[PDB]
Amino acid sequence: AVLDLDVRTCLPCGPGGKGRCFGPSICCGDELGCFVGTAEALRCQEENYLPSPCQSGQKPCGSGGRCAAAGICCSPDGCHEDPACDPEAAFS
Amino acid sequence: AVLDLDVRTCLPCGPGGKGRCFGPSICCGDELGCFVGTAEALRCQEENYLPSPCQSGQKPCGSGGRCAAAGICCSPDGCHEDPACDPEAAFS
Repeated sequence: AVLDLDVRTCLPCGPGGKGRCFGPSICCGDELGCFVGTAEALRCQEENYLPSPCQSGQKPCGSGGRCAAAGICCSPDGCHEDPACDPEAAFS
Repeated sequence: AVLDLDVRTCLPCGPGGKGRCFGPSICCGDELGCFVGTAEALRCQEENYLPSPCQSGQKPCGSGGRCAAAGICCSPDGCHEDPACDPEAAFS
């Protein structure tokens, strides 16, 4: 719960729908990271009907990318490595 | 075989090792696209022992990223959407 908005509807993607959809070909979960354009994010096509993200790691690093998943600074265009979420990006 | 280098050893990753390893947390295959930092690219850690890529899509678009997989312009840092490989990036 709580996303600096109102209601986090964390679009379920990946194997069993555990990941979250961030963009057209970009889906990143907590411990599933980001599948940048894959069969798992194919279901993200319905993210066009949802103009509200799900919280999201407030790690805007790189050329404008926030930490969307462990060790990956993704933005509304691509994905980028980021030392902030690199260490067992999760705490071990 | 085409190897504008010498020998394509296409590091097998993803489900059954069909994808290829491009970087530490970035693995993109032909029809598997790119898992930017995932359990599937975790095996890419051994890509440090291999300083030779595998061919790779010669489509350096974006801020220096080549087409590593359908509709994804990835570079030696991150991944980016690219209209060049967007259309059934493959030919249908």
